[PDB]
Amino acid sequence: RTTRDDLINGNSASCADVIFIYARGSTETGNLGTLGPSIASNLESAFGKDGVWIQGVGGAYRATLGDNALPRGTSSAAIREMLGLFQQANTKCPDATLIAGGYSQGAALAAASIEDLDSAIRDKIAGTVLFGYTKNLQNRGRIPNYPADRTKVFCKTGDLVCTGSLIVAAPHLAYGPDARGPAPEFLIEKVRAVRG
Repeated sequence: RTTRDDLINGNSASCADVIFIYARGSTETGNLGTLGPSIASNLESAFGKDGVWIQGVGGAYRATLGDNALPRGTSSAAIREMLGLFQQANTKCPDATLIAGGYSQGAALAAASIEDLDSAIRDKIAGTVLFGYTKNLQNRGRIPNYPADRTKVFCKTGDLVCTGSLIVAAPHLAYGPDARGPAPEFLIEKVRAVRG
């Protein structure tokens, strides 16, 4: 369940209405890690199995710990990868509503990729949930070039990565309940507002 390739294995002849691209934290298994699956199970509950594609950022995204120390908090390979999946969503299913998310390094990944994204594709991302956002201070609680009103950052008090650190403290491991309730609920609200 920690590997999902709904978009990649998806085709333009049979598109989902919603596409969720998600980035995992450093060293997490699969393309979804610990938080991806709970988010994805809840979405499928809202829109139906056939109503939503779940797509982890795999491939060139190795989610290496040293990569947090790079300028934008992740590698360029990883950014090119995530951008490509956004692109692949846009072409494969141009009527799809997009949603996005990341944890730790993958929060850095999502934010870097969404900044870089063509404004036309970025406009289709209805919401983005970030957990233990490692560039939360550096980007002032926001994703550059993306609306605060489509962004939800979960950054617990005493999660040091939210205040410009790379030190992992216990509050950084406690996003479990957020990925099971608040996070997907925000995503679901945003999609339904956009789509009607």
